[PDB]
Amino acid sequence: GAPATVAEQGEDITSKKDRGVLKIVKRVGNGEETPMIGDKVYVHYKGKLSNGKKFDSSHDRNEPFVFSLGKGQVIKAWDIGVATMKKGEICHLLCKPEYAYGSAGSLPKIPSNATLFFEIELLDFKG
Repeated sequence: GAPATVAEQGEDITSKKDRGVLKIVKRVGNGEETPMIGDKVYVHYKGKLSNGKKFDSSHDRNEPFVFSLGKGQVIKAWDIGVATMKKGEICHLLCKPEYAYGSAGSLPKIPSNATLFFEIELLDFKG
């Protein structure tokens, strides 16, 4: 639910504390278990524009999005967000354009200066 709640109540998980990435845990992850930079991460996810319209989802293909954590292969908010996640955890990220696609956007999906809302589930990670 509610991007306005992530805004009001979320945790600022940026080192800068500029509120560019804000998080709320929706399901508590298992172990106190998290990837490190370089680990292979498998996520399921949904991306909404702040008009609620969904621009991209791993549930459309039914295919986990896989990547190397911490290597800039994804937007900054994901390298950041996912590094704070435990295995099995679902969270909600409100992300400022600064940590997403800036004032360039990623057309045609994402217009310029867009605040993005993600639901990311960390399914698994490997070394």
